[PDB]
Amino acid sequence: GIDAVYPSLVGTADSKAEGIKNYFKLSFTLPEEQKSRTVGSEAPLKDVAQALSSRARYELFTEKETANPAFNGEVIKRYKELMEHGEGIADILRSRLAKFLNTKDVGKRFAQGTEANRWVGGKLLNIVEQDGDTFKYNEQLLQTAVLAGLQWRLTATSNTAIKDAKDVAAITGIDQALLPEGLVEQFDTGMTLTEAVSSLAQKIESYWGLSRNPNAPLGYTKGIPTAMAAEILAAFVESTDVVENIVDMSEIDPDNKKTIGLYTITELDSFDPINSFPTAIEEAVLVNPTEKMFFGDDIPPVANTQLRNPAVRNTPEQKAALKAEQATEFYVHTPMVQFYETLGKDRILELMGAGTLNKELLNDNHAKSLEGKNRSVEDSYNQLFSVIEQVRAQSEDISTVPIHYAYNMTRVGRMQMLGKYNPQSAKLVREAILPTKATLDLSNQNNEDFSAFQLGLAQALDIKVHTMTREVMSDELTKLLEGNLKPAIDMMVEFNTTGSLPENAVDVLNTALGDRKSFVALMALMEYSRYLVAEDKSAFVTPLYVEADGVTNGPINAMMLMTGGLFTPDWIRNIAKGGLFIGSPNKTMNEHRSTADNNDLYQASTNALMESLGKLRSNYASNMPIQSQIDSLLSLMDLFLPDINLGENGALELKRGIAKNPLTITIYGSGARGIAGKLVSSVTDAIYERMSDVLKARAKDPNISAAMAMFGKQAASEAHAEELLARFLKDMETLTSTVPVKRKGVLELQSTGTGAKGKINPKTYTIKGEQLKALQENMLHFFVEPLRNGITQTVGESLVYSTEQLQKATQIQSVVLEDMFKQRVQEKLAEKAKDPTWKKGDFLTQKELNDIQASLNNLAPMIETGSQTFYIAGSENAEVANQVLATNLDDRMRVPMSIYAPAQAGVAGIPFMTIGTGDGMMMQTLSTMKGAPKNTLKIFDGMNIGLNDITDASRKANEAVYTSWQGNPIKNVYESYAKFMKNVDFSKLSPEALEAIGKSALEYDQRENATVDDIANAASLIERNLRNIALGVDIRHKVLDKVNLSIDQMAAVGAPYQNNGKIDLSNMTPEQQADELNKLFREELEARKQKVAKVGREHKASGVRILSATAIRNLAKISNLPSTQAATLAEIQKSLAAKDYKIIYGTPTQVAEYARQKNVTELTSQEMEEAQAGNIYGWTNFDDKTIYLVSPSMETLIHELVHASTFEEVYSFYQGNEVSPTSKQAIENLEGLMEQFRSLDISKDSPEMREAYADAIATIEGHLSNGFVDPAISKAAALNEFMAWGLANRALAAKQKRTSSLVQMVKDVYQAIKKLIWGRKQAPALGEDMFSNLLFNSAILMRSQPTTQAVAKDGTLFHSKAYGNNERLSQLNQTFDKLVTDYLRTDPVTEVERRGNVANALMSATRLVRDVQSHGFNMTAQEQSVFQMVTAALATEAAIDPHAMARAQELYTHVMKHLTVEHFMADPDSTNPADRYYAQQKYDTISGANLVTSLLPTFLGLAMVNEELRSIIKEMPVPKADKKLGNDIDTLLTNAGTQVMESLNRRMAGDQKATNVQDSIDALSETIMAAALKRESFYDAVATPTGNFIDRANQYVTDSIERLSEAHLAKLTAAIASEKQGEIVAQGVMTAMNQGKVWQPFHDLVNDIVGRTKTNANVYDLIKLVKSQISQDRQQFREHLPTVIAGKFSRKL
Repeated sequence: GIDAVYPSLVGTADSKAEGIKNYFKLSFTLPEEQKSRTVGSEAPLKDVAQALSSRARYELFTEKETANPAFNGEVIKRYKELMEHGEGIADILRSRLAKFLNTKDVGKRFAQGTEANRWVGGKLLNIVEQDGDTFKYNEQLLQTAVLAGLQWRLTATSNTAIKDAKDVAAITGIDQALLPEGLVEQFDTGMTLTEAVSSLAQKIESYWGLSRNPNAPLGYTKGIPTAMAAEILAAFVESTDVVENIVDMSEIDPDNKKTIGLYTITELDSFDPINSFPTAIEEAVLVNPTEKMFFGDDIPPVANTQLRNPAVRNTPEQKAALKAEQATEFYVHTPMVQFYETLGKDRILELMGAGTLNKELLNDNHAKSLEGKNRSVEDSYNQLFSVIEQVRAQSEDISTVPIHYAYNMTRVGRMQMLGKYNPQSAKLVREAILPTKATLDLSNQNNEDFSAFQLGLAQALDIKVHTMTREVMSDELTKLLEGNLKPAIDMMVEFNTTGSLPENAVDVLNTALGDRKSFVALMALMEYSRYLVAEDKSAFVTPLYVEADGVTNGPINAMMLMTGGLFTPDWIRNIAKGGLFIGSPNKTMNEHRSTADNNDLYQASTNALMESLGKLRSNYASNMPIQSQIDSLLSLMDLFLPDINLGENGALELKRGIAKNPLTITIYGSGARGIAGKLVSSVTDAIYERMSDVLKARAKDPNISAAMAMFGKQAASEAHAEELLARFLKDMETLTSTVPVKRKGVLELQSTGTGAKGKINPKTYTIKGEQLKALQENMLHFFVEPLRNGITQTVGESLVYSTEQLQKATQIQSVVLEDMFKQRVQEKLAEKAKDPTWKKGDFLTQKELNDIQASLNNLAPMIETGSQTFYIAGSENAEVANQVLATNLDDRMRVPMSIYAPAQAGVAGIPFMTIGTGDGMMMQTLSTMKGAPKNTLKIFDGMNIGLNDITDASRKANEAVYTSWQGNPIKNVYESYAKFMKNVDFSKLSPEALEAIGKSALEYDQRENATVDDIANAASLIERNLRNIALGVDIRHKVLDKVNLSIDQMAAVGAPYQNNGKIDLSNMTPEQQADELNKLFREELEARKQKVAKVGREHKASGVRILSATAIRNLAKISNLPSTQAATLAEIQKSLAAKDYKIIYGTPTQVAEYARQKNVTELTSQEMEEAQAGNIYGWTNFDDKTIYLVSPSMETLIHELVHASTFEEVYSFYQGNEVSPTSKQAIENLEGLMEQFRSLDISKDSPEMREAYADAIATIEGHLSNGFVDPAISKAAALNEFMAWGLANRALAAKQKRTSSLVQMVKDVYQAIKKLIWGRKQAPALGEDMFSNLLFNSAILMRSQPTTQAVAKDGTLFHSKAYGNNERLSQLNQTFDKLVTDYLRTDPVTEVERRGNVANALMSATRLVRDVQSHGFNMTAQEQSVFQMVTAALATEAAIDPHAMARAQELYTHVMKHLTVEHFMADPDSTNPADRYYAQQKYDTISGANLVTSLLPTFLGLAMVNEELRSIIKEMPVPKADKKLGNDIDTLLTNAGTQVMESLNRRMAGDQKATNVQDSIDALSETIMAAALKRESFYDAVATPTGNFIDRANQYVTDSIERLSEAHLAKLTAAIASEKQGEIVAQGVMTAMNQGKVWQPFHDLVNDIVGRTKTNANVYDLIKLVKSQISQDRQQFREHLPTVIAGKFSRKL
């Protein structure tokens, strides 16, 4: 033991004594085995100096036969100098020891007997050796530590993996996803004080080779090395090896003030020989090294615990996936590493970054953000070539050395490589080290291997492969290769045969690639250039890959795991965007995006945002200053942030899987204030970047203006840029000098100082302080709140409910666990305080902490799912200890005490379950499934696949998605919450803890004066809610497994997976599929419930009975109601019988079956919670005047007659009709009460009354804040819901209640309805029963016309080969919507004659659009719609402002001087007279001869859409007057077009009613409506893969025949169309069919049709057979035959 080894330690070694004590030999034991080779060496420094003398000596020390060949002669010399450097710092520590022995007579006091070794900063004196008068370190304990410090210096940051997200939020107070760019990347440079010394203290303990004492105070087993590690950290920062930095984000944050210090270690020279082998000392002193690179057969072990979660043990299923990943082998790519080193590190930075950087040509705020951008690349560049240098030393061929990596399980159940820079995280290393390989036959360009080769190249160059067919993708790829990228490819071809690059290589690549610049784009060019120069193209070996990426993986996974209740048609359509197709076998994502829908979930959320903003803006028609504030915010965003779809799509940033999109951030529970800060930070970054362009433009020409140097590329003239500058300055001052505030449901503007003034000064421009705060306040109220409503509309309101309950349960559980852990360490400190041995400054033992942690097991802290384990509250906090661990000898650096204890989870509950169970289980299954794909790199939600296994590995990836979607996150969380309620005691919590749980369990009004019994009642109510959500999810997954599905979530190739369901759901509309799925949902509910327990005509096909008008007249007597109100029904009966009201009633099954047969949408109200109660309600169809009842009684039938009649008066009043004067006052009186209804205080009411009020408000406000529904319909619905609430709560409020404000409201509304029902005649006295407890329970159905913005925005992103797939037109159509379509009035359009002035311009412009296409300019359906819409926008503006087309006249006249007929002829010297005729036809239209005034707007519109005309125009010379701008004629024409529309945008955004332009806009909206519906008809008419009119028609008829009806010869015809002989196809097709015998199967079918041969088949069976043969011949002869002919050429013609 330690008594035997170095027994010359100072002090007494006894456990207890009265004299001085040495606690080192007590807190540390002696392991029996060997861990450090210097345990028995007095002088370890000379033990390694002799070890590193030569290769022969190095072999014997480590006890192995062979060493790493990289230990060559050069690195021996470099280690000798570094070893001497460690000796230089060894003597430095001696000097500080001598100073301590005499300064402040500490040694003299130590000589007296004072226990200074037990102090905060004296723990280092437990090891100091005795020399009598003087004292000194034990030499062995000192030398072994320096080697730990030296090895730490080289690999301090290399081994530091990616920091966890939870830790970053803890040290900042803001979620890492909402942090601005640059600061997040700054973590690689700086590490906090605790992190710097804890890492160094880990090495020191390991190098000593000792064992901790489990029964010793934590202030000695952990504080002794930490105190000495800080000493070694000193004299290292003294040599400037580490720098000191202070954070600024929290410093500049208007609210946060938590300053954080950072520590960054300086790098080393990239050419250092020591960089070729930096792990010589580590692998010599140690026995089993942990810092290693695995070559050949070296396989890493499997970790037994999670990452930074020692309490969680890896499950046996998890350990199988970790083993599989580390078995994959990697090889370097030789061509890339040779290309990288020729460019150099500096040229790489210029290409990838923003060019060369200098303080003169950069904004102050913009320049500092590039430091973190450039820091990552240089570190990654150095790391890659350090690894390669080690590989090259082991073999002559560097491309044949296998390399293995390490993996571990993170806190959310993902797999992450160990190391900061690796192929998983860094993208520079990704293209040099790959595990994929393939062999292809490229001798023919029509092969199938060439098609897969093209897919890899197209995806690398930023082409959306997962949205187009494989034929369309090849068309666009070839254009780039022979077009813009041609100069770059030619340069690359020269490099492959010369090894040299042009001087201006960086400039060439920037012009070629453009905005597609990425490290994978250079890979595509290298492989293509290698292909051209190869001679034998039949055995090409390439590492090119294609990644299978998920389509909105985040939101889609959450939508399938935390959704309950019945199915809805909205859910079916929205889930299709993720790749879940119902009733469509063998369907792929490419087919869906080409014929069904091209809008993803990210775009759908944005569309709903603009509808909510329009509704909010419309409510302030009487408050002009508020409206102008909204327009300023929108105008500023368009100038700098065209699209808000943020993400991890950068170029020089590491990949961590963090979600930074506004849609995903909101769902994960981020705060509203936090979101607004992130959006503001993006806008200001774009402003700062523009300030770095004016500085550069000034250098080239110091005479230009500020407007020219900023908005030059977007200006059509000199004066246009002046308008843009003035608009930008006006908007900026308004936002930063005014703030919106909320005053009882309305917004009021207030002044808070002054904003930015008139001075740019691009070098020193900054927005900060009070101006920054006013920016975020404007965005929070005007942008974030409308954004939340739009998200709830897409993902559904059922998922939002489940997220709130999950967050509340996880927050409450973590707060309790945090309080009891702190309450039990305070007891042990008090118990140990009386112990004489214990002394303040120590802490608990390791065993005591273990028992306290094990004492909370009855509260169920961990969640188990059967394959994964989660510990949300786990963290390495420091607030629990609230002490000081140790400090430096100069009392400068103080290290606090950190323990592994539970911590508050905040709002981390939601992202934990979505990622761990949705994506983690998906990607863990893929590794361990039967037949898993091999040789793939998987990052977090993608998987790189070699080109030889794409079609099969992409199908097993989709299969793993299906298995992942069978989990239940809510059920697993509930199982732990139920046990937590079983062993908790709320009366033993701290006063602050009870306050924290109150904020989650209770509302605002009931928060103050909260009783403990009130906290427990609400806390136990959440447990009931989770039980109902879990039950609903379980039934949903069981039902979905019984139908046929096709899953294409993770795919970019077109290989889906089938679930082999047996119930057919095809040939149905989305509303029909919901009815079928809801039937099975209720069937499963009935079976479980029974398990525990063990007058009118009738329809023929169902038990439903029908009651018509004039059939319930006698029912007045049957009810035997009082005679005073009996006469009322006699009047109600007459009214409803006048408009043909019929009543349908039956059992729930009978009434549901009737709807399916008659195609009726039902609105029955019942839930699983209501199923236990057992009450069903019907619905009313106001469109056709039909009432549907479920199991009616005498009371309910009477209640509905007086309810339907009442709603008719409400509908008529709000439709602009006239009503009785008595009814008009009653509705008006009710309307006024509703205004005060939503402003009451319910804090003094009964708990059961609060729930009723809460439900009413949520549904009422939804109708009022709805923008896509007709306001007349929405207004009536809101009032109808108000009456139902009052009648429902009359009984329970009239008794056992006080006279509260809400109670009086119930009594008033009841009387208000009484006057409305009875009219002007006398009503029954107050307090009398209405109709034996009258109630309103049936729902209403209402429909109306959709708005213009609804249909125009639907077809914006349509694209297809038969429809048109021009990308430039879609982007042009997007900017049109922002300027024109968004500002149209929300009311639905009408049809009036509209005689006026602008209406003449639109009629004239419509005729010219058609006339242009009939006189030489053919257009597709996509080009036609954009041509019509844009021209009508310029036509109405020119009819209001006569000088709008002044600039376009100058450009039109200049073009006419350099135009000739020969410009329109492909062959200038053709002989066919028809070729010249068509060219002359196009010339006349441009000259205006054919068109024969609104002629100018048509030309301006045509010059933007047509692609053939723009090619001719761009080659014309530029006038000398416009040479200053520096733009071609085509861009000058497109910039003039937006100027006209921008002027019109201001016209519609002002006071339309007073300007007398309201009628003119109503004419423009009609034209947009007409053109939107026309492109909705051409689309869906080509909705087939072939895009043919006939093919689509045949498919519709076939599916309509299978609905009513409720093989061999197909192979022979395939052989006829696949003949490759040449001598056989020359004999005709009659001979082949006669020789092919195919005439016999045809005879059998026709013989049945004619009747010669008898058969038992019906008509529908034979019709399905004849129509199946026709489609077979069309498929083979029109599609497959042309491919055979084209396959005989070795080229693409």
